[PDB]
Amino acid sequence: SRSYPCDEKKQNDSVIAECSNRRLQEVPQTVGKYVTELDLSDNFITHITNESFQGLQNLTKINLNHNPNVGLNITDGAFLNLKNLRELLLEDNQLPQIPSGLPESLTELSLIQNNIYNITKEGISRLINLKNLYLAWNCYFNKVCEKTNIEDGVFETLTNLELLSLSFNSLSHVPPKLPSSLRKLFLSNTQIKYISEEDFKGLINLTLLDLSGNCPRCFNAPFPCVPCDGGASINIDRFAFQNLTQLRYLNLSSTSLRKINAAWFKNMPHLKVLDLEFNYLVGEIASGAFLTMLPRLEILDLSFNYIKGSYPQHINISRNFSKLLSLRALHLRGYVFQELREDDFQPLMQLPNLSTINLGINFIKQIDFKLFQNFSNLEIIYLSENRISPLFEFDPHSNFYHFTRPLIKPQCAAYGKALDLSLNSIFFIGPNQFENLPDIACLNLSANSNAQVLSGTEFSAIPHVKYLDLTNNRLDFDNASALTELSDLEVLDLSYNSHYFRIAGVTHHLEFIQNFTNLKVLNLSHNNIYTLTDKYNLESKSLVELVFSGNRLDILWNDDDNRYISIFKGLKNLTRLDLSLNRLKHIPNEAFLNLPASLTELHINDNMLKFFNWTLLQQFPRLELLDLRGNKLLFLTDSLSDFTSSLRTLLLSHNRISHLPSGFLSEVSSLKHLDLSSNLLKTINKSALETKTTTKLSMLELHGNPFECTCDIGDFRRWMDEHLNVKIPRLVDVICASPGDQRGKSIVSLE
Amino acid sequence: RSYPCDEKKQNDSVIAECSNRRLQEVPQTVGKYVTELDLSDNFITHITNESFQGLQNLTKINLNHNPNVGLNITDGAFLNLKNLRELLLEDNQLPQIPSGLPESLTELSLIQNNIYNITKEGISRLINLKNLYLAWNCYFNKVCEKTNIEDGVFETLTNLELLSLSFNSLSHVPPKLPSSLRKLFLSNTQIKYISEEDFKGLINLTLLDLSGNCPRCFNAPFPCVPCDGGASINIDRFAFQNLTQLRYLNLSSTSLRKINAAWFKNMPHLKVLDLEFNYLVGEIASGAFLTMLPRLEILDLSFNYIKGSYPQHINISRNFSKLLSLRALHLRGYVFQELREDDFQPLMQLPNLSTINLGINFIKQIDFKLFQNFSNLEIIYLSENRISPLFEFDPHSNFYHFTRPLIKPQCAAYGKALDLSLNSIFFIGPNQFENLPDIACLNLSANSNAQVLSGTEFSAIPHVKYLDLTNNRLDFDNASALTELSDLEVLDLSYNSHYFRIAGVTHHLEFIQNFTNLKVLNLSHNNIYTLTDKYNLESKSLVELVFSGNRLDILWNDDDNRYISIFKGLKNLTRLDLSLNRLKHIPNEAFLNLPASLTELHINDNMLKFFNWTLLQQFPRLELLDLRGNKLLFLTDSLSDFTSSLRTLLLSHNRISHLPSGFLSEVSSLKHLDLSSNLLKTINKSALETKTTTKLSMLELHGNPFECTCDIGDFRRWMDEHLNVKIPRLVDVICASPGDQRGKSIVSL
Ligand SMILES: *[C@@H]1O[C@H](CO)[C@@H](O[C@@H]2O[C@H](CO)[C@@H](O[C@@H]3O[C@H](CO[C@H]4O[C@H](CO)[C@@H](O)[C@H](O)[C@@H]4O)[C@@H](O)[C@H](O[C@H]4O[C@H](CO)[C@@H](O)[C@H](O)[C@@H]4O)[C@@H]3O)[C@H](O)[C@H]2NC(C)=O)[C@H](O)[C@H]1NC(C)=O
Ligand SMILES: *[C@@H]1O[C@H](CO)[C@@H](O[C@@H]2O[C@H](CO)[C@@H](O[C@@H]3O[C@H](CO[C@H]4O[C@H](CO)[C@@H](O)[C@H](O)[C@@H]4O)[C@@H](O)[C@H](O[C@H]4O[C@H](CO)[C@@H](O)[C@H](O)[C@@H]4O)[C@@H]3O)[C@H](O)[C@H]2NC(C)=O)[C@H](O)[C@H]1NC(C)=O
Ligand SMILES: *[C@@H]1O[C@H](CO)[C@@H](O[C@@H]2O[C@H](CO)[C@@H](O[C@@H]3O[C@H](CO[C@H]4O[C@H](CO)[C@@H](O)[C@H](O)[C@@H]4O)[C@@H](O)[C@H](O[C@H]4O[C@H](CO)[C@@H](O)[C@H](O)[C@@H]4O)[C@@H]3O)[C@H](O)[C@H]2NC(C)=O)[C@H](O)[C@H]1NC(C)=O
Ligand SMILES: *[C@@H]1O[C@H](CO)[C@@H](O[C@@H]2O[C@H](CO)[C@@H](O[C@@H]3O[C@H](CO[C@H]4O[C@H](CO)[C@@H](O)[C@H](O)[C@@H]4O)[C@@H](O)[C@H](O[C@H]4O[C@H](CO)[C@@H](O)[C@H](O)[C@@H]4O)[C@@H]3O)[C@H](O)[C@H]2NC(C)=O)[C@H](O)[C@H]1NC(C)=O
Ligand SMILES: *[C@@H]1O[C@H](CO)[C@@H](O[C@@H]2O[C@H](CO)[C@@H](O[C@@H]3O[C@H](CO)[C@@H](O)[C@H](O)[C@@H]3O)[C@H](O)[C@H]2NC(C)=O)[C@H](O)[C@H]1NC(C)=O
Ligand SMILES: *[C@@H]1O[C@H](CO)[C@@H](O[C@@H]2O[C@H](CO)[C@@H](O[C@@H]3O[C@H](CO)[C@@H](O)[C@H](O)[C@@H]3O)[C@H](O)[C@H]2NC(C)=O)[C@H](O)[C@H]1NC(C)=O
Ligand SMILES: CCOCc1nc2c(N)nc3ccccc3c2n1CC(C)(C)O
Ligand SMILES: CCOCc1nc2c(N)nc3ccccc3c2n1CC(C)(C)O
Ligand SMILES: *[C@@H]1O[C@H](CO)[C@@H](O)[C@H](O)[C@H]1NC(C)=O
Ligand SMILES: *[C@@H]1O[C@H](CO)[C@@H](O)[C@H](O)[C@H]1NC(C)=O
Ligand SMILES: *[C@@H]1O[C@H](CO)[C@@H](O)[C@H](O)[C@H]1NC(C)=O
Ligand SMILES: *[C@@H]1O[C@H](CO)[C@@H](O)[C@H](O)[C@H]1NC(C)=O
Ligand SMILES: *[C@@H]1O[C@H](CO)[C@@H](O)[C@H](O)[C@H]1NC(C)=O
Ligand SMILES: *[C@@H]1O[C@H](CO)[C@@H](O)[C@H](O)[C@H]1NC(C)=O
Ligand SMILES: *[C@@H]1O[C@H](CO)[C@@H](O)[C@H](O)[C@H]1NC(C)=O
Ligand SMILES: *[C@@H]1O[C@H](CO)[C@@H](O)[C@H](O)[C@H]1NC(C)=O
Ligand SMILES: *[C@@H]1O[C@H](CO)[C@@H](O)[C@H](O)[C@H]1NC(C)=O
Ligand SMILES: *[C@@H]1O[C@H](CO)[C@@H](O)[C@H](O)[C@H]1NC(C)=O
Ligand SMILES: *[C@@H]1O[C@H](CO)[C@@H](O)[C@H](O)[C@H]1NC(C)=O
Ligand SMILES: *[C@@H]1O[C@H](CO)[C@@H](O)[C@H](O)[C@H]1NC(C)=O
Repeated sequence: SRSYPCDEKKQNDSVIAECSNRRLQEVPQTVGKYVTELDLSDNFITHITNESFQGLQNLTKINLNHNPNVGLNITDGAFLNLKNLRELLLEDNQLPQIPSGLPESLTELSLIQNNIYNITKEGISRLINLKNLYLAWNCYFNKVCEKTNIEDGVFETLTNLELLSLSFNSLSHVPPKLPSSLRKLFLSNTQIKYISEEDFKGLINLTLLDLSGNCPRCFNAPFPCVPCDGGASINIDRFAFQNLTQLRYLNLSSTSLRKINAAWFKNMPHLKVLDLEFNYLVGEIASGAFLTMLPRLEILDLSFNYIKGSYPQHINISRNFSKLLSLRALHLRGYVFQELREDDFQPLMQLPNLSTINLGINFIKQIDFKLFQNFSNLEIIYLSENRISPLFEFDPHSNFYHFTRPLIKPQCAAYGKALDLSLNSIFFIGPNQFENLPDIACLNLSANSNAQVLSGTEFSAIPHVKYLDLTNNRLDFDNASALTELSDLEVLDLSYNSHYFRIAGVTHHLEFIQNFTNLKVLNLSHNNIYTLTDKYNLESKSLVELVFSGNRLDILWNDDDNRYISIFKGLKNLTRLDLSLNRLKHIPNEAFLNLPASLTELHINDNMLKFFNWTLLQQFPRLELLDLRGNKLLFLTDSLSDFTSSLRTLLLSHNRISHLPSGFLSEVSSLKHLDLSSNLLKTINKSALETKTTTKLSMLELHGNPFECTCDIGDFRRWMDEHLNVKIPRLVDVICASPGDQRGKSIVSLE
Repeated sequence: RSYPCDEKKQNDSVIAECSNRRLQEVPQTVGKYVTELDLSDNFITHITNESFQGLQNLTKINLNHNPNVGLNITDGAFLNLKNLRELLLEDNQLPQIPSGLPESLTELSLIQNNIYNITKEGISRLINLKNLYLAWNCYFNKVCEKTNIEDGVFETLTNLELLSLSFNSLSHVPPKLPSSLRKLFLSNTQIKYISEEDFKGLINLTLLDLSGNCPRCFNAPFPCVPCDGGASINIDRFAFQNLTQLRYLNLSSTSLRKINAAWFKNMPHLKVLDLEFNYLVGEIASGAFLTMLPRLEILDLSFNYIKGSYPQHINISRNFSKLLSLRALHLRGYVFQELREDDFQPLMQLPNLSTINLGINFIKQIDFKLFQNFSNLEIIYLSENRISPLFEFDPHSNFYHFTRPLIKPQCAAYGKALDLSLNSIFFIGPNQFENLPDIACLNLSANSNAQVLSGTEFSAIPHVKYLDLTNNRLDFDNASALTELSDLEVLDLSYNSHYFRIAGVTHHLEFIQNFTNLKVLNLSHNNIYTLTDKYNLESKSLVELVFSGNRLDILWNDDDNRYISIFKGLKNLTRLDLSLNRLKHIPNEAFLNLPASLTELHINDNMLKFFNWTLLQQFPRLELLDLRGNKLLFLTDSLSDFTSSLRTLLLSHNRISHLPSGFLSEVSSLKHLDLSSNLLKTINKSALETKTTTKLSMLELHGNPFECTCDIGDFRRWMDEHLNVKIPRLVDVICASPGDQRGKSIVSL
């Protein structure tokens, strides 16, 4: 009664089947009859018939995206027997037509990324319960494809349709006879040059309209882009939006706009998000009558409207920006200007809820920082990727014109006001650099090629920084007072500052670490640390997590050198230590015993350990997680229970373990998760996993072992049957390497 | 075929390379004709009379690093070897010098062991010794004993030329050294004092190494023990008075604060003087000793900085003008802020001075015009400063500095070289390079340069032929970039991915077409995936393009036609590196647009599941094709249909499962075929069918999971019948199955 090939998972009172990416040649007939959702994506399935899903009474969702994985044949009426089927994902299946006889019960159908150039009544009109219909990306770029034929009135019978996406197809015109139930209409990149008055006239419920990419701005496009003749603007009739009273979202990115008709927004009192990226609106940004029409606008994106070849001294912001009373975020990337002056952002300064200013990628050379102070509620000052100095490749489910990840890492932003100056050229922080700023909590100085010696005075003007990112610089740690002016500092990321650390002959000082009363997380990764000056030990009463990966503990803990034997011992509060990627072949016993007894989580993965002393776990009574993945370990103790009472997770994947000793699991009651995958186990003896006492083992990973599928595997097979509480994932990847004829088969399948 | 060793005859020598082979004992299958034998890095734990008992022809044995994961040698184990000359026993954890070693020995190496007693019984009867290495037996924080040197132990060694006792605790120079000595290494031996009598007899001495005695310990990257109070080594006035032939003196890290000029009174041929890691800032300023060295060619004064001191200027004595033969001056780690023209006046008088090394000095500013006032200056090494817009240790290498060239020989070969790497010249202004000499070789690597090169930046040094701009942030937004360098031949733009990764900014590589002499171009690791307006790279001159570590997977995406001819315009190209481009497949049209001139094509380390072999028809000059590290499972039936120029095919680290009939005899042009690390059970006779004999030379097959049954017999016969065909490391060509033959070489059955 152990499910195969799928993995069943409890989700919200129901069981779903995860069966994706398992090299399945066809729909498995062993799917649990009670499953409500079935993910069969990324397999090699080529055929779907009315026999594929028999008996699955309560199946509401099927994902068949990407079959076969590098044409899916679906018979007429194949899904008709599934009475509860609501959502059917058929993306990236090379479909030539919409499948015939789709179930009337469908509320969601996705046919994205196929070869469908004809939307017919035979295919669609009978699907009267459809709410969401995705037909995007069937004909686009330089793909060899036909222009899309939309049968007249095909969508007319879809009276519950709320979302229609037709983006990235050749449409030429907005389809007539759209149902008035529509809430979201996606028509991006459809080669529509003209929007008439009758196009959207009857869509009184529309909350989103996407017309982006029609008459695109094609200069420097990272895709094959074809402009309207002459690079003309999209042509939107004066009355084209007169009846869209409920509109909240309007995307007009890359429509080659030079002029925004203010009348378009006359009847849109709820417009909340306006996307105007990749146009030619520098003029409109400066004057902009339309800006007076949007008192409820929360997000305005005007990025990449730069004038080709133009590098003006200043940005020109209309006084009418002051009329955007509800504005929360303003995105002004790729405007391109040399200098940000205080008077230039005047109109923005009285906006009550404006919390985000995004000025990335403007080649700004200099800024008058005191201006941000004159704002009302600024939480995020994003100035990444400028020139500031001292003193299919496109995801069809993502935004096409910008990334959607947060501007600031949420862990950093959570502390408070953020200033992102990453990817600039602040190579030196002088006495006055950070004066007249707001109370910054989150400061990003990553990749500024800063080579200075932090001395303890640089951040004095912003003394309440909690999270400081100084990664990817070339910092010279030659002063024990470095960063000490930041008394409340909790997170310090110093990753990738290896420049000076790798030079044996210069001085290196890390003693400043001990000064902080509140420092919790310190990342020293990829710094090539192998030698320190005078003080060889890291010390801190507060530090909870140290990432020391990508350094040279192999040199630090070299047998002929005693000096670094206690390097981490003074981190009394430490619970997480990452020692991965340190080229470790062995850890001296005395060095290992000098690791903080307070550790709950220890990572030594991706080294070259040929040796591990399991006995030393006796000195780590709080240790819960031990990660030894990706080493060269051959040996497993048979006495683990004598060495730990606390270990919950033991990760041993990608090692050279070929034998599981008798009584390995005996009396280790704490162990919940054992990962032995990608090792050299040929079998598992009865006595290996046997126990008399209580065991809370709930996960055992074994995939990627060269199992011997003779009768010697019978005992473990029996053990699997008697322990269904113990999940073994990727059973299709738990594979017989022998005998010659049983090769490639799952061990779960054997007479 | 030799097993397990790889035996090769080289100019009146026969060498068996048997190293790193997991050997558990000395093989009895060594060829009798073998002279030099390398058994290093195996698991041999025992050496006896029986071990080499069959081999009387051995002149050289290397047993270093055995066993890799202590080596036991019986008394007289090597004694029956009459021709044994060189014996290498390094890193074997030997507790003593092996007893009964053969008197025929001329070189013996006991480096990196546990030997703490140097005795007559072990050494004194080895009369023919020239080179004796005993270094690194007791050092740093190793648990070990003081070295005992039995009185007169070296006295019978009257042919001894080289003696190395470095990194052992000696405390004194051993007495009664043979006068035949040419080189004496005594580094890091805790010798505080040098008397007049210590080197008295050594009339033939050309090298003396006394480094690391009374060391300078501040910031040492090793366990370092200073003399009491950090005092200097104590060298008597007359200590060197008889060292007439000396060419090399190493006094690095001996805590010298003073050099006695009289040390060099009788030393007229001294050539290399090493004074690193001392406290010689004062002597560098005065330096009476500088008058005593007319034939000195190399002088290393690196890392003599005063602790905590950061002076404005370097103080060079006028006496430096007396070093008329000086060729290289090394002044790293002196530490000063500014170099003025007047500070180097004494050096400008030196007729042959060709290298100045000022690395790691934290220099802020340089008056570059000073470099014009040198006649023979060929290397100006200013790497790793602060210039801005205007066991852990190899016992066989130098301990105090790296020995590699300061500047790549390929760069320096063009002429006067200037290395400004690892500085802060983040943009080049109009006057940055004025008053420089005529530079042929320029390194600007790692300067955080983010500027848009515009065609004027290098006008003052227009004859640069090799330009290294790696590891910067260059913004290629101008089509005239670098065009002022008419004679440019090698251009390295590796690791400037900063702006290439941003889609929204413009990217311009059109400048490549403007050079008439550009031969080699390195565009590696730039993450290039989009270009502005011009999608093609063009050059009539370019011979080599390195495009590794970019995004050809995106450039050659199925839905995009724009980059289909990206390399077509490189008409002279013979070598193209497309490695690390995340390629799952290459569009047929894209591959056909690769330059027909190609002789060498690397597509290694991608993710290719497919390769159209027929497309090789359009490459008549193709000789090397590198397809290593992909996912390929399919070879073409008939390869000679598609190529006749192919000399080398590298298919290792793929998923190849069967070899089509006729493959191994198919291509008359093929010499080297690499099938190592694939998925092979056998090579069938079908594949070995021969109308005509193969020109094959090398065939790599190691790492394949061969099944070992009577069906390989047909391949074994082919192995025996073709010996012109070299198949390397047969001990790693190994049966995977069945269990009894598992782990064994296919030649064993
Ligand atoms: C023009 O501008 C308009 C308005 O901004 C853009 O419209 C957005 O389009 C994007 C991309 O299609 C939409 O983002 C996607 O939304 C899907 C629906 O999410 C809804 O429901 C889920 C849960 O049911 C909620 O969590 C969510 O808040 C919504 O209520 C998501 O399923 C998508 O996420 C999935 O895919 C992404 C990308 O692979 C993964 O990262 C996720 O993990 C997940 O698997 C995705 O978030 C967005 O909803 C649209 N906005 C609105 C308001 O509808 C246009 O994209 C833009 N035009 C172009 C061409 O750029
Ligand atoms: C220098 O080193 C530091 C310290 O390690 C790194 O910063 C940490 O980065 C890790 C990721 O590697 C962060 O851990 C992840 O954080 C996410 C936090 O999500 C928050 O909100 C969610 C709900 O949305 C909550 O569940 C959660 O409590 C948080 O409040 C999690 O989503 C992640 O969990 C997922 O992945 C991990 C494996 O990576 C699994 O363990 C989880 O089960 C789950 O699958 C994860 O926890 C961590 O928060 C960062 N710490 C800080 C202080 O920022 C730096 O990235 C590193 N610098 C460099 C350059 O590498
Ligand atoms: C104090 O200063 C003195 C004077 O400079 C230093 O003396 C040098 O010491 C180094 C390091 O031991 C010597 O370098 C080694 O020389 C060996 C001898 O090679 C000679 O003969 C070979 C032919 O076999 C010639 O090719 C060569 O030109 C020489 O004539 C080499 O065999 C060594 O190379 C081997 O090991 C290295 C490193 O692993 C590899 O790179 C090579 O591939 C090779 O396998 C090595 O180069 C040097 O000879 C000494 N100088 C002189 C003139 O004798 C002291 O080292 C220094 N003290 C300290 C402690 O630094
Ligand atoms: C950007 O890309 C460029 C161009 O590829 C790189 O520059 C080249 O780097 C390679 C090293 O990978 C250099 O090739 C090497 O040259 C050495 C010097 O050759 C001299 O001596 C040989 C024989 O004595 C002569 O044939 C030659 O004329 C020279 O006089 C060789 O010793 C090396 O040989 C090694 O490889 C070959 C097989 O390829 C073997 O036969 C050898 O046994 C040995 O293993 C090698 O050929 C090359 O010289 C460089 N070219 C230039 C113009 O500098 C840059 O490194 C790269 N930049 C970055 C950052 O990666
Ligand atoms: C400080 O600024 C730097 C530079 O902008 C920020 O680095 C960027 O961080 C983001 C978020 O982690 C990275 O994007 C992510 O990459 C991962 C792995 O590729 C991907 O899985 C995510 O979906 C996301 O795309 C981005 O690569 C990185 N940029 C660079 C050049 O390093 C950093 O986050 C900032 N730090 C703080 C505290 O905000
Ligand atoms: C310009 O300056 C840069 C920075 O100094 C030079 O880079 C350095 O190049 C040397 C020579 O290749 C590297 O040393 C070598 O490394 C290889 C690979 O690890 C090793 O096999 C060799 O034995 C040798 O140690 C060195 O790592 C590298 N330094 C850095 C920081 O990249 C560059 O060579 C200079 N260019 C020219 C043309 O002189
Ligand atoms: C050859 C270097 O010896 C030690 C050293 N390390 C550093 C360092 N990490 N940074 C420095 C920054 C400015 C000036 C001097 C130094 C410096 N220095 C020089 C000095 C100030 C004399 O210690
Ligand atoms: C969002 C930018 O779009 C195009 C662009 N690319 C670059 C570039 N690679 N570098 C620049 C350097 C200085 C000033 C402007 C630019 C620039 N610019 C701006 C402009 C001068 C208008 O082309
Ligand atoms: C479908 O769901 C019902 C509960 O609504 C459940 O009783 C029934 O067993 C399920 N059918 C199958 C075949 O599992
Ligand atoms: C500002 O935001 C708050 C909620 O965060 C909202 O209640 C208020 O109406 C907003 N003010 C304006 C001017 O829209
Ligand atoms: C660190 O730098 C400050 C400011 O330059 C200086 O006052 C202090 O002496 C330095 N601390 C040291 C040398 O450890
Ligand atoms: C140790 O870490 C815990 C959890 O982060 C924290 O509450 C405590 O303040 C730390 N101890 C000290 C002494 O800072
Ligand atoms: C493991 O550690 C213990 C010290 O607790 C030591 O006695 C034992 O020798 C170690 N095992 C090995 C083989 O290093
Ligand atoms: C060395 O090898 C001999 C066998 O020739 C053995 O008898 C002796 O015990 C070994 N000595 C040591 C200490 O290993
Ligand atoms: C040593 O040198 C002096 C000359 O400086 C000479 O008188 C004496 O004979 C020499 N001794 C030897 C051993 O040659
Ligand atoms: C300088 O080197 C040249 C060889 O190019 C040589 O003729 C001359 O003797 C050298 N001069 C001195 C003073 O060593
Ligand atoms: C140039 O070098 C000569 C020695 O050849 C020296 O006498 C003179 O002072 C130098 N001139 C300058 C301007 O440094
Ligand atoms: C490149 O830069 C130079 C100097 O600014 C300028 O004159 C020229 O117009 C530029 N070339 C272009 C934009 O192609
Ligand atoms: C082709 O390359 C070689 C250099 O390897 C050169 O001799 C020849 O001039 C090049 N062809 C042209 C047109 O530059
Ligand atoms: C290989 O390329 C040739 C074009 O010359 C084409 O005819 C053939 O179909 C291609 N083979 C494959 C499998 O793509």
